[PDB]
Amino acid sequence: PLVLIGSGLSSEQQKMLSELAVILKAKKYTEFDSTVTHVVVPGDAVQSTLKCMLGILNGCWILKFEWVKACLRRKVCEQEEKYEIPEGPRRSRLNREQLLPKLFDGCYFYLWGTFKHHPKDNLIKLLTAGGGQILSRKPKPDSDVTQTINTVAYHARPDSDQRFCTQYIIYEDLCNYHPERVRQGKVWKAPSSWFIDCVMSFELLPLDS
Repeated sequence: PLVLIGSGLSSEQQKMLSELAVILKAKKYTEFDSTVTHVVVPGDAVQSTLKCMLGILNGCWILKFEWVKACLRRKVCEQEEKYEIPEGPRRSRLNREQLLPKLFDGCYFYLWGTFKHHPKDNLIKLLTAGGGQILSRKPKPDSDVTQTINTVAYHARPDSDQRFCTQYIIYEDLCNYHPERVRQGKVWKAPSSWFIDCVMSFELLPLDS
């Protein structure tokens, strides 16, 4: 059961996607949800949008619009792999096909302070879609909740500190804040750009190394 959505597509391109969905006996959404299977972008790059990033975290096909043109011209569902955006999207799709944990499984996040460039609610949607859990109180390395969390992060290397230091205080960068150190106890301080870069590459990126 296919469910198509466009991200960054022109009006003409959206019309073609709608026409393709009919031919494929698929649905075409305009709002993302977890039943989406195919996200179509206009060119060779993942768009830096909530839809594309939710598509990555769901393991969707992220495909160049040439796939749509080829499907309509040849009147078949062309094989997705030839049109897939490489790196993050493919790594995530393969991750989902192998039934592996989501990118931020085992990780906990506290969204600290003001967010002007990345609406906080978008970060919450993303980290939740990626298997992360929200902390409602700021972690203090010397406190009750943060000393009792003992999860592991599947997408960290087993020998890295991110394997077992799985709590993240997220702050908005480009706002003149620089933590003295990136980690205190089990708690990292990470900029919102780190979070975005993780999703776009489908990697739990290091904050030190």
